[PDB]
Amino acid sequence: PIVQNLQGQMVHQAISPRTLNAWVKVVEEKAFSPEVIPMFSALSEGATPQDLNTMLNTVGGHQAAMQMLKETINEEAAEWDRLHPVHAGPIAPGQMREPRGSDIAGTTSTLQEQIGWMTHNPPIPVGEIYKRWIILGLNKIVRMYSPTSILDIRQGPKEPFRDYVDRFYKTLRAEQASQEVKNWMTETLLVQNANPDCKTILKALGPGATLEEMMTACQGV
Amino acid sequence: PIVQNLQGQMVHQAISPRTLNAWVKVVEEKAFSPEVIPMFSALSEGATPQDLNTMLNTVGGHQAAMQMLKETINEEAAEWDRLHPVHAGPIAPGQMREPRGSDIAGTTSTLQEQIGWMTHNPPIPVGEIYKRWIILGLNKIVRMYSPTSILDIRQGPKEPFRDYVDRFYKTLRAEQASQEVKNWMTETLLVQNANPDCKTILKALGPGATLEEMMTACQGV
Amino acid sequence: PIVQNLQGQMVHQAISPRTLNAWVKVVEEKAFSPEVIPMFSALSEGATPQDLNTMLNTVGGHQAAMQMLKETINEEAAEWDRLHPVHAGPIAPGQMREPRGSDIAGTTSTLQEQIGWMTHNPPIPVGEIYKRWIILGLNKIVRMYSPTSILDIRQGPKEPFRDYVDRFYKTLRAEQASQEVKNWMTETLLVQNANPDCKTILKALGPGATLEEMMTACQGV
Repeated sequence: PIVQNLQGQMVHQAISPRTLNAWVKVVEEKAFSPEVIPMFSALSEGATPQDLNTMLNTVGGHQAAMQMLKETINEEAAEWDRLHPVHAGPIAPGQMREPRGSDIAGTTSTLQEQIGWMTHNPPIPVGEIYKRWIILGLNKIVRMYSPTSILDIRQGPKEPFRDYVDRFYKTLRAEQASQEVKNWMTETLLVQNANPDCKTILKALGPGATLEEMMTACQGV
Repeated sequence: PIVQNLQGQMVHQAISPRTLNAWVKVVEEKAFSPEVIPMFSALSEGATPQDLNTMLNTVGGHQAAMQMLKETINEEAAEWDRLHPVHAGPIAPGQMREPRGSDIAGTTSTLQEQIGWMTHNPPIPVGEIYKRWIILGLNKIVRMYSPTSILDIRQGPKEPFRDYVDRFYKTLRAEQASQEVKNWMTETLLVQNANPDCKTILKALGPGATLEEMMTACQGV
Repeated sequence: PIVQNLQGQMVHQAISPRTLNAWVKVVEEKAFSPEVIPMFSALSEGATPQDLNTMLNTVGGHQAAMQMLKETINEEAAEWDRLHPVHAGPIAPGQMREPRGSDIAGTTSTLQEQIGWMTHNPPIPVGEIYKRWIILGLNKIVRMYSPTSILDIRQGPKEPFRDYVDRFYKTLRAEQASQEVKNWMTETLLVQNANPDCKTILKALGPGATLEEMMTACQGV
């Protein structure tokens, strides 16, 4: 990564083995779970493209997903090149070259080049552009690797509501829809797939009800 | 978090992976248990809102609770906005803007903004405001996720008193009532749900008795 | 390794025991698996030839492979000497000597000599030359130590496609062919060795189909 030194300049320092291993261990343990994305984001703080390929290349397993991601990274990169055309005429001696999708992916650029772009004034955030592609591609994966739809979430005849509400906001946690739609899902689908005995109870709370009151309301059921 | 550097200034430094993992592991192991709250509090020392969303977003599992908390955080935030109205006229060039509920929740503010408020003179403790909302919402959860009432705590016919007294101050540990009420519960309910053989014993100690003397008094029973 | 000090110079520092042990543990656990190569590459960041012989010499087990590698390192070294002849006349007092294959392999050079070449201006990347030989020799090993050909990958009569597609991009992950050939393998061999029931399904998707749609298409089968 590129970090600030004591002297007050930005210099490159290598990433740590127990950081590396922590990246490995996350993937081992939580596979495609959503917590992987904030986790990634923290461990990618101040990271280079080069370090990001290192992290992706060091994965073992889940090769269908790893290929889907690659292909997303190239699509997003192809899109970078499309949206940002190359600039007019020859490159100035006094200046350094604009990046392409493949420089952002780290492929066509060298480390010193990656440090030039980020440390220079204005700086360009080629990490953050790759980061969105990774996060976007992470959404693709998460959405695919979900095994059950939100409509299929229902309360058992003997299942406590509580255990059901947990299941609901876990699956709701894997839905990516607008907040307004997710509000609609909350007031609607939760009660609808609730069991008759609690359903009866919840109808008596009326509208305007909040989760602690619903959760304490269906406790004996 | 925002920490003090050697030079004698407050600067931001990132939180550590084995700190992150320790947060994860606590949640894995002790779920909704009360020890989670002091634990949280220690690991949240000098933490930003941004770091607090990171910690909440990196949870896996217990999604009913995670949703209840979210909704508590927004309620407490809505309440911040209600209680503290926006201020008179345009924002001064010489000054920085007052926070809203969503800046406290970290949502509408940037990191540099979160560092402005905390490092500036006077400083404003937006961490500690979110912290109370988290702790308050933690009480809501703890109280809900308790599975047994204090009145339901009783001593077996063959159960040592000792094992019963442990159960009592564990459940008493999940009651949040005034101290005076909890004193009333101590002298009253403990003896009342104690078994006849020990109950008999405890009646002979009279009033004024302390726990070592009760605990040594019902030992052979 | 040779690392940059705080003062702003490149100085040698020793490699760490839990780095050493992490190298050991990788080899213990993942043997000849491809993830070993990025892993190696990260842990070899800023490393000397001397440190690279240390890492190779500290292996236990897999001695047939260790000998194959040695012999690859010497072949690649023999090739270095062939391609780069020694230079004209005596060595200048003002200059330091050009390396041979054996200096790159660390054998004929001393540490201070390895630091002279790398720290000097222009610097020569004798690590990166040995690194390619190691990676090249790693490909030789990986390809040999593969136990099954890509043509032998087929879908069971009761095996979910999904479990088969995972097997395919794992074996495809051990093929080293041009991308165009690997594209040809993707569209061709995958469907061809797919079972009749899913094969039927996949024929109905037509061409132009992508992996999420194939993977959701053969789910009930």
